[PDB]
Amino acid sequence: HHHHHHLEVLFQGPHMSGVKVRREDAKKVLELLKSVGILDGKRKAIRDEKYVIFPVTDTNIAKSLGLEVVDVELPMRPERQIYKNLEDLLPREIFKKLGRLDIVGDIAIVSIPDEILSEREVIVSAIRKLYPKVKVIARRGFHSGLYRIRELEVIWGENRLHTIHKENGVLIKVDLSKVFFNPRMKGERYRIAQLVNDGERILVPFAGVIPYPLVIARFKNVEVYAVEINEFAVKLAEENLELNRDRLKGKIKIIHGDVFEVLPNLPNFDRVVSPTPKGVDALSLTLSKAEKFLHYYDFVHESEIERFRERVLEECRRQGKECRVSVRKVSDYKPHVYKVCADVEILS
Repeated sequence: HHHHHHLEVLFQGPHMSGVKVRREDAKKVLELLKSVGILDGKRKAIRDEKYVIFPVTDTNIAKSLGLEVVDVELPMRPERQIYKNLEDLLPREIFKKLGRLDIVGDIAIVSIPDEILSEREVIVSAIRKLYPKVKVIARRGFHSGLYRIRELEVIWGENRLHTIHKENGVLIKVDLSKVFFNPRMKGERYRIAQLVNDGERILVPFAGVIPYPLVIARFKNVEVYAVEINEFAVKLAEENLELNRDRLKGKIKIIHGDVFEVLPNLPNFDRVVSPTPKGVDALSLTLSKAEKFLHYYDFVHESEIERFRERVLEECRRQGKECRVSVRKVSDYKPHVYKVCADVEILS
């Protein structure tokens, strides 16, 4: 005959019990159950208004932990994964308070207000499920300093904020701990790239790690001057120029400097593209460098859009330019605030 401690593992059926705990104890108990090693990963936990039931693999150990054992038929864990949005994976009360989620390379960046920080672990879980390939999850603060670096804290995965982001056929090395970069601008950067004609000389102030010059030069044989004050951003921009050298039709000239110092010393350009830092007014200067087109990005309250257009026109007249000015909503920034672009066509 066999030893009992050998036979005890032979039962072929599924586990059919769980523990019933008060919701206020749930997290505690979950931890306990994992630590003791009797948490059944094959079934879902469930809840009602007062209680949670966790599936367990050993009801005797469970009783030895002082937990109420119940016999229930619990849902099997999903094998297939049809979720497509974050909201599919989170309670609405938690999802609604999350900020925008961004993917940069293999880094996920999300805003988590203090009052749902307590739900961090489910949030991470959700993100990891929605994006199996991300290696880093960072919580988003706000921008700081002249270089407009975003406050970020790694809350899951590798302890790093550098990656290579793919966009519009180019490779963009970023280090989010040292530079500003917005993946959401992909569309814009494609759009302008299509608008540009071969033979143009183009100026991009506030160029960052030059994603705009890169996309433009990717699709058009043009010369692009890029001006950026952040030397870390400049470094990464040089590395990006090298990384994409074989797939660019156009040429890019990187200038490390202060836009407001550099631009008055430059010749003028066919087209100027100004991804202006939020709150900075560079309209006069950037327009002053444009001969045919200006694309001037700004952030404007929806009650101020018309005023914004009026002010652009005013500056056009002040510089003695005859212009067509078109304002586009580029994205929803805050409630009642838009990231906008003034397309200025200078008439001849």
